[PDB]
Amino acid sequence: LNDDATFWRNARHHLVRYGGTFEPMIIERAKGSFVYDADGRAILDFTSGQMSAVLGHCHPEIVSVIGEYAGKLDHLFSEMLSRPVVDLATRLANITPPGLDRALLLSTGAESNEAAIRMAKLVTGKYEIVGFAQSWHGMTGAAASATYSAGRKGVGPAAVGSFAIPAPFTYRPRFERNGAYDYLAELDYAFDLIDRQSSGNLAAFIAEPILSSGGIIELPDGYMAALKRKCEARGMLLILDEAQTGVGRTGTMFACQRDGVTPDILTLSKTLGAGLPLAAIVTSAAIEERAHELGYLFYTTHVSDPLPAAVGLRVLDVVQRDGLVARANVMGDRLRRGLLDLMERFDCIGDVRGRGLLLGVEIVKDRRTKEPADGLGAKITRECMNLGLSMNIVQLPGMGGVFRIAPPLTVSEDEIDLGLSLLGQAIERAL
Ligand SMILES: *Cc1c(COP(=O)(O)O)cnc(C)c1O
Ligand SMILES: [Cs+]
Ligand code: NA
Repeated sequence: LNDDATFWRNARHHLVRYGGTFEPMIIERAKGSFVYDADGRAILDFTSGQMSAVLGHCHPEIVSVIGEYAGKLDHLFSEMLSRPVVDLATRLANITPPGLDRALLLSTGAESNEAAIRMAKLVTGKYEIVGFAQSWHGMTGAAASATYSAGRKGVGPAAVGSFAIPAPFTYRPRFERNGAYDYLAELDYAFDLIDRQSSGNLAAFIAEPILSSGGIIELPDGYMAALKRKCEARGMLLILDEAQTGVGRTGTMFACQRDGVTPDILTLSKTLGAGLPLAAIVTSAAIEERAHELGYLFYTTHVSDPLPAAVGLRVLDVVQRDGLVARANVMGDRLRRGLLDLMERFDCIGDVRGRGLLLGVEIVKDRRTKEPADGLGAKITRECMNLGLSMNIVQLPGMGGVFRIAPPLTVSEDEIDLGLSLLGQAIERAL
C-alpha cells in the first residue's frame, strides 16, 4: 500500500521540495502507457512522465540498448569520440532540416538552451536575449533568465539584457487591428519596443514552437516565419527550443518542419532522451565554424558520453521505423475528437488546442467571459487521479487552468479511449 509509514517519514525528513506537492502514492513500476502504485493499481500516464517518454515506459528496445552499452561502453573522457556519438550527431543532422548540420550531445534541456544561448552570444558578439512572456526554457541561469512563465521572483536579477515579448495567443487575443486579432502587427509592435530598449546588442530570440508550460500556446499561421524575419533584420539568431515538441510529438519529426522555418540553432531534450537524460543542440556548419574560430567552449561531464548517445539513437530508430510521428497524428486526432466531444457536453471546457499528441484543454467558468475557473481545474485533476488517469494542469495569470495532455506516441486506441472516458467521468464528478 501507498501508506508505507517509513517511506513517507523518510520522504518528509529527507527531500528538498522543489515545486508543487508530491502525489500521495508510491510508484513501483511502469510499463508502456501506465505507471503502477504500491497496490498495483495501473494509472494511465497521459503526460508521458514529465512530458518526455515518447516511447512509453520501459520500452524493450531501450531496455536492450541501455543494458548493452552499460556493459560495453558507458562514459568517456570528453576528448574521446565513439561511434554512438558520431552516429547520433550524424542522424540528427540528417533528420533535421537542411541548414542544421552539426550537433552537440548534452544531458538536460536547460543545458541545451544554455549551450545554444552561449553560442549565439559568441558568434554575434552580443548578449541581449529575447523570449516570450509565457516561456519555459529551464531552471539554470541563462535558460531561467529567458523563462517568463514562472520562477523570476525572489532570486535576484536575471541575466543582463533579458527581454520578453507577448506570445501570440489566439484564444485570449489582446492586440486588435480592423476589429480582428492581428498577431503579426502585435509582433511588429513588440519588436519596436524591444528595439527602443536595446543597447544595440540583440543576440538571439529563443522560442518554443508550442509553449507548453505557458498553456499549450501554438504559434499561429505565418508567425514563425515573421519572427525569423525580425531576427534576420537585426542580425539575431533564432533558437527554437523543441524540448517538448521535437521527436514527433506534434505530428512532424520537429515542429519547425510544419511552418517550414529553419532556426539557426535547434535544441532538443525531453523527447530525445525519452525519459533518460540526453539533450542536444544542432546548428549550421557556418555558425559552428564561426563559433569554433572564436573559441566556443561547452565542456561537461556527459557531453559526448556513449551510453546516452546510444539511447538517443535507438529512440530515433524506433520513432522512424515504427512510424511514431504518424501515430502522433492519428492518435492525436482521435484524442482531439474525443476532447471536442467532451467540450460539446461540458460548458467548462473553453478551448481544445495544440497539435498531434501535445494537446491543451483550458477550463473556464464562462465560455463567453472566458473567466478562469478557480478550483474547478484542480478538482478535475484530483478526480482524474482517483480514477487512475495521471494528468497535469498549468495555471498562469489571466488564463484558465490548462490540462497538458501528452500520452506516449506508442499509446493505443483503447488507451486513448480509456483516458477520454476517465476524463469525462472526472469532470462529471468535479462539477
Ligand atoms: C522541460 C523543458 C525544458 C527544461 O529541460 P530540463 O531537462 O528540465 O532542464 C526546456 N525547454 C522546454 C520547452 C521544456 O518544456
Ligand atoms: Cs564525456
Ligand atoms: Na539537417
